[PDB]
Amino acid sequence: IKRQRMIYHCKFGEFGVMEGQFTEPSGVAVNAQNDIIVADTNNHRIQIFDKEGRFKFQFGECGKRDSQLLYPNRVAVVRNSGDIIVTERSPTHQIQIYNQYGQFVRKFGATILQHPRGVTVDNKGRIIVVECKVMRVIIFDQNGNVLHKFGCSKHLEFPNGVVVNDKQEIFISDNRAHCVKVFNYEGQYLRQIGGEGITNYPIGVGINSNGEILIADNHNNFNLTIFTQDGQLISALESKVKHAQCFDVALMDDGSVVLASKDYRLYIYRYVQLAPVGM
Repeated sequence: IKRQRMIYHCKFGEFGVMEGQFTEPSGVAVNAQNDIIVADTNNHRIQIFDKEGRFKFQFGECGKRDSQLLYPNRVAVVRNSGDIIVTERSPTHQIQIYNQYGQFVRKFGATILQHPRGVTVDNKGRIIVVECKVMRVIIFDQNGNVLHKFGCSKHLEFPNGVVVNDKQEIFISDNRAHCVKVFNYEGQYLRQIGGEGITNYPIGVGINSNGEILIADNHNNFNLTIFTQDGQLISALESKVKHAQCFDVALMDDGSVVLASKDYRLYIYRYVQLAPVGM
């Protein structure tokens, strides 16, 4: 399976505690304006940048009080409102909601969650959370009500990412299963996408505005493999560079994907030709 070569056109970040610097970019998400939202874990803050990697603003500070965060890992965006969903690591296993201006909205799930490892929001505003160490998926509404939850220790081994479509299907990247596992809101395993030799050791999963499923991995260089929701292989790319441990990926509309890694940086990769104007 040959893949097209891809190279990032933008990279930003460096070690630090100041604006635009990171300690650990554990989570990344993108809003409707293509702004890049990042969970800077050891700085207990969320940083927002424009589609070009330029710093816009930050919110959150170490603490356990409204507007404060404690080891934030992972973020998602409510597309229609610009609201930012944040999850806090195991110790403070809960989620928080901030609006597009960084104003605190609410927090909940501290007595429900345990090991949040992935989060996303569907087109109806529902918040989907996937947990490891106990393989479980929890679904909440904007107000913090548990709409449903199901275990999945029979189909998941090292969940590390999740996206959803508009037909109540949950796509979870499974690092040790070398693929993405698909389930429905009832918790039924439906099918898998990718597999050994195609999507080895996925580090995350993303979904296109076109509904395509993007599976990323850093097994021998950074690789991106694109599939339809039914599991049909459409494209395959690879970077000529091996990155530092990669934490998460997020899709931008315009054929781009953002990668967050342990080297205190985020890289933006073009995974499809933008086509000439007029064509």
